[PDB]
Amino acid sequence: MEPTRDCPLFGGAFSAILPMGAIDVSDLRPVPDNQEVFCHPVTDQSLIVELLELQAHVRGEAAARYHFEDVGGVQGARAVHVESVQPLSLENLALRGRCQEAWVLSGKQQIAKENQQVAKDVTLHQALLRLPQYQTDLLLTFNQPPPDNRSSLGPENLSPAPWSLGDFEQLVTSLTLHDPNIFGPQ
Repeated sequence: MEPTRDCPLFGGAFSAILPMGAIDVSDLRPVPDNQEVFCHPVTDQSLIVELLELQAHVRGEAAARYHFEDVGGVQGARAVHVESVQPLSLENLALRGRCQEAWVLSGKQQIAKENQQVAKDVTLHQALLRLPQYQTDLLLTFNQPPPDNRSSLGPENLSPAPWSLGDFEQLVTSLTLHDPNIFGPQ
């Protein structure tokens, strides 16, 4: 079964898909409408969506690395590698409204603490999206545990299973444009 629930955003300008389980942390802390931070208790995952403006001319694969260095470079993270990148074409847009382009860059960094002795690898799945509506750059952030479960391979016939790209792909499609309420004077 592949359900879908478009949640009203900005009065109905953007439609975000994400069934039960994904709750906004805005109730726990202040979060401007420009961005959205959802979380899943079942898998203990984290989903963040922040809106940005096209700076100079950094978009696509370049936008990913450019913004990556600003995230994994300005805030800790001393050792970061690159696993691969998946190009997001127009077909990737569920509603398939109007999308100039889209790219995906996955990887992990070594975020050291004040002690600079401890280390923890966190799988970061980000997707760079750019729209010509007004030179925008939507950033996506996915936090998941790195694939290296030794000895125990996780529950087999008990508790929920770990989310995969299937969920990430759905989050990217969470920007379906049905009613262009944010096109005119809005």
